[PDB]
Amino acid sequence: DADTEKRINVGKTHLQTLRNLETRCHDSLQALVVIDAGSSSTRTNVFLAKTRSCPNKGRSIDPDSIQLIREGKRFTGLRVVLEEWLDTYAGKDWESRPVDARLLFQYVPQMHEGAKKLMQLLEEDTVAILDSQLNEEQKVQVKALGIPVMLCSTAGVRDFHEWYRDALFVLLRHLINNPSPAHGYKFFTNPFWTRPITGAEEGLFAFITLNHLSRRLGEDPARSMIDEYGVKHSRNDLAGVVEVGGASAQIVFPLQEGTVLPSSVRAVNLQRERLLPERYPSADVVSVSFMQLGMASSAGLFLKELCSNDEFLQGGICSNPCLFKGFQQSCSAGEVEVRPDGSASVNEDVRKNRLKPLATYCSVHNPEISFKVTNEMQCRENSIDPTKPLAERMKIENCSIIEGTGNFDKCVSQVESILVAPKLPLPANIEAASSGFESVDQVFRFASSTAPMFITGREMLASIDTLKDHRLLRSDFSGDVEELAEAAREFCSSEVIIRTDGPVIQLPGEQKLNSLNFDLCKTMALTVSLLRHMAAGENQPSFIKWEKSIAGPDGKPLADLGWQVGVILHHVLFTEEWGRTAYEAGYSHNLE
Amino acid sequence: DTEKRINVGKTHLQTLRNLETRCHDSLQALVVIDAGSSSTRTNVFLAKTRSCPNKGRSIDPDSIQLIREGKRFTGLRVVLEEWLDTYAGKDWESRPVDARLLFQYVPQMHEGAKKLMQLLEEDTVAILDSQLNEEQKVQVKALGIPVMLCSTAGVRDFHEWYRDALFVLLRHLINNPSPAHGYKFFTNPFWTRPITGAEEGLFAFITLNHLSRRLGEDPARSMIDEYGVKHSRNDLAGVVEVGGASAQIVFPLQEGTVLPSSVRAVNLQRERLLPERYPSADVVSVSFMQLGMASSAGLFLKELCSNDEFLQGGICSNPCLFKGFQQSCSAGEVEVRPDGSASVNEDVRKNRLKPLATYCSVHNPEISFKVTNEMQCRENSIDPTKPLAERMKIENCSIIEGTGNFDKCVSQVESILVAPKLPLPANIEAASSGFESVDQVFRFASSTAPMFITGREMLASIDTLKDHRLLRSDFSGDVEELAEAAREFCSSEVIIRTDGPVIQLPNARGEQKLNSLNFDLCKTMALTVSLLRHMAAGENQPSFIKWEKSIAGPDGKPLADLGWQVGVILHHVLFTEEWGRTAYEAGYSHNLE
Repeated sequence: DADTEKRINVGKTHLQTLRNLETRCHDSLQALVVIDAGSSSTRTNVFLAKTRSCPNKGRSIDPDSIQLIREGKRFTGLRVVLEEWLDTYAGKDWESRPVDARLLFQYVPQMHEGAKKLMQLLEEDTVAILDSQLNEEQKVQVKALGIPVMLCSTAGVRDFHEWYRDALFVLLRHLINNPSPAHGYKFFTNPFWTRPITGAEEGLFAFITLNHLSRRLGEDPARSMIDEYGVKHSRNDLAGVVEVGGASAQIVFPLQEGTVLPSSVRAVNLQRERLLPERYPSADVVSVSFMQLGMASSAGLFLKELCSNDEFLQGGICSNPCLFKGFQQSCSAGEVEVRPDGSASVNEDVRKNRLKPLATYCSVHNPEISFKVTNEMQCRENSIDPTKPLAERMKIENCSIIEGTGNFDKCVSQVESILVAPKLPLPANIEAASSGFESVDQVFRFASSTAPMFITGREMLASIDTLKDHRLLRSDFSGDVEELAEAAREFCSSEVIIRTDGPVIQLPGEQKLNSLNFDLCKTMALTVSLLRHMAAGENQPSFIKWEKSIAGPDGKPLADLGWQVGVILHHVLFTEEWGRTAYEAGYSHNLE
Repeated sequence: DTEKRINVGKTHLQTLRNLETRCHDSLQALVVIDAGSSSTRTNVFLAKTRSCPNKGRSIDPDSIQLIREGKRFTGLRVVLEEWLDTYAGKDWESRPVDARLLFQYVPQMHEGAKKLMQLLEEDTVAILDSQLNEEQKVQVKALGIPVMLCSTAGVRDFHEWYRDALFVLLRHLINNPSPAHGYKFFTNPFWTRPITGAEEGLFAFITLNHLSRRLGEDPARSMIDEYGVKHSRNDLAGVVEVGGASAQIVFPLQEGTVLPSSVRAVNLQRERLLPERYPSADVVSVSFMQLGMASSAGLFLKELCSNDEFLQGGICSNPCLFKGFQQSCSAGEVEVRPDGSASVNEDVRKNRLKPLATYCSVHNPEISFKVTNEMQCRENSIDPTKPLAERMKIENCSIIEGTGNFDKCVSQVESILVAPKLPLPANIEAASSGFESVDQVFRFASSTAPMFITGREMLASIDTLKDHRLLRSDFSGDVEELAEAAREFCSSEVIIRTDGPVIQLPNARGEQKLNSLNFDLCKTMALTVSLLRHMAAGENQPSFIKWEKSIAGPDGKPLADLGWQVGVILHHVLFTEEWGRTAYEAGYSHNLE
């Protein structure tokens, strides 16, 4: 009777609810797009993040909620877009002739059409990921909030000549800012999100990714501590990274205990360089990227420098100590396909030749060689005469066949003189040199850290994994130099036998030979050499780890290692700036 | 008329109400210590600060005025090298030194630095005491005195870690002034630091445009368009600055200048040089080491007198020196004596090749690990494997004789300094921005931007010619007019008169006194011709080429000098909130026990 006063308390509660709802923060799902404009392809990366809008606080992204939903299809790389445009508008073999770059300004719309074909494929792919991975309720939130796009180019067009690349970016941004209105997804960009990223930045962003995913980087009490003097330190040591991609290799490490460096070495403070907001703990990080050290890049330059040395090249046969006994290939830097019959199919197509980028850079018709002897000498010391036409620039002279000798020690010594410690810097490395480091050997010589290191890159990992699979390395392997050189010496001493089931690697113990592993021994020599240079440093890393991925809260990786998560964080963490660019201006800045 | 007496009382209330509502102006002192190649000298400035209720305190940028540039004390290079002489031992330039061992002498480096800082402090205080009245001292003393000690070309190429450890010591000394005087000096790692050659040039570019009223944020100097973009009312001007050890070339790019990927231009706002409320500009800024007055004089004699075309029988034939002029074959400091004779100082520290020969050493990691740098040293006739004494020596040379051949002078300045085969040593900064040399600057980038030429000798070049009427008052930068004039003056004869030595002009054009400052002035006339030719070769031409000793400030007299000093102040003071936090909130009180 007087117990139906619960009705009174129901009405008061309906009011109380309605008021909490109008005073609290509200969470909403946002999609973010990072377009990886790499050396071998242009690829979309679709992320999902949780946003929160608070009364009198605006809207912000929860950094720990960032997750990769899908990395899409491998489309045309930017170098191919640009070189196809030059092929049609400057004429064929523009690589071997002087070109009047001014005259190319009359072909900007034609470049726009070239760029349009690629962007339509990427948008189509991005929208399919978004349509297939999201429910209807999620799509409402993602479609309403707008979709920030971050297209960044790396090593592939980093060394591109003249004004062409920077003009392409202008076209790419206009293309992104005008998506099809049909799908409903509001993609948008600006010159801060869509731009070429320097090697040092590519390196800094992969360092931010690693530390974020591994929970070493944070500003909350769980990941950091404020001392009695108001300085915020991270609870766990920030880890450094070595990433070996398709065309370049990055070496990034934080400097421990506020170390004193030589004046020539340029370290970067995360706060002063506006990489990380002031609320995050401070760090002085060494970040250096080497062109010609990526997987495809180093393979073309290694063959060309090795097979130009009379200790290796004799009577038409180049003896390659980095290749297996029984392995044989055509004397070229062209893409290798290991056929089912055991034979090595060397691709003749100039675009697919691994020396094409270097030979394109190394031309007297490129103002960067034409006006600078230092750059010409760098080319010539890597056996590329810039005066010769493109076809002979990439040709291995007086060489018909390359024969594998499977001698790991000779491979290590060759990787050392050619790639790790060359007499002159490898071509197109002014960024590294300006930082104080001409080569890899100089890195751990001038700067060293006790910071733990993570080695990344497909082939960097396959080097260690293969040796672990054959029980040549312990599963707990932690970077022991002698233990790796002994394992690789054994694996690399293997004979290639051609059987009914194809080419096999025989171990005294067997695995099949293929296009991914035929030259894995070169990467093992690169790892050995790098560990040796790391072990000679004044300060040695606390540990070294090879990780394919980093597990998230649910024992499953939230996102991939690389620069993509880092580039997002570098924008989203600057709360005031992100709110104005992504939400205040937003996609509506494009209403026309 | 009691209605009048009540109005006096209402007036008394209004006056006090106005006072607690209005903004209040107060005087502040700002110190810029120029740690240059030749010396370390103070620069005392005054500015008007203004505090407004609920708005804090700020400096009126236009009120910035130089009171005095102080005495020329020891350069940071000398302090560091003197320290190395004592703790790494004598002749460390010719033997390997373990740099790790030198950390045990860090307190001793603090003592060396303390001697210099105390001389600069006594000079700064004497300058203030002499200019300020008793009311002005009270405001200046209460407010705190920001100090900006910046190092340029002299220690830009200093080896190992030495210079950066020195900076940490320097800031500690500045943050602990003599309490006796009452001037509350203070610094931080943002104000006191080595400045790059690019920063050095950008700061000089800011000073020119600030003082000349070209750079502004208000309606008088700027204009906001229908698309909300703020434009400069007048074209911003570029600067060519020639110092003691380096030379800077700075010019804004006029949209849309075609830039290659290799050429890295600076956006003022994006690069946090100027606040966002200021008009945007994309600026090419490049500095060249060995192009300064002293460093280029040393390098020039080395390369010229190691050339078979000029060196024969122990006589080096110098086309840049006057006919009848003679000196001993060394890059030492020249003193022109009353008896016509030239006295060359043989002290190693006074030698103008010392900084280059010190950089160019097989025991310097920048040479021993980098063939690139070793070859730049060798291309300039310096063998880094040799002792310092033979690295500074012009081999098989006793006498340098002047030939007064202007065209031959131009030819050699072009070859050695302007367009050398390899970049001149210690120029990784220039090369990283896309430029190996001065010639490449106007080739890869050029602007229609008006250009101003600055430097002691740069000005004397044009002035000397005008004085003997070989150039017009209206000389606008004509290469052929200048090359004609300089050819006549440079073919002058050295005549010894009762009053002293004289530079006698041909065809009875007159004469002038011969001294230690003008004996090699033709080298700079040749450098000017060379620079104007490269500038004229550009796709875009500077609207005008001007030479200025100083910029006339409001009320006739100049408010400050040309150089990077005003610019570094503005680089800090213009960022309102951040300057308020650093200057006024934390202030000299950050230093309290």
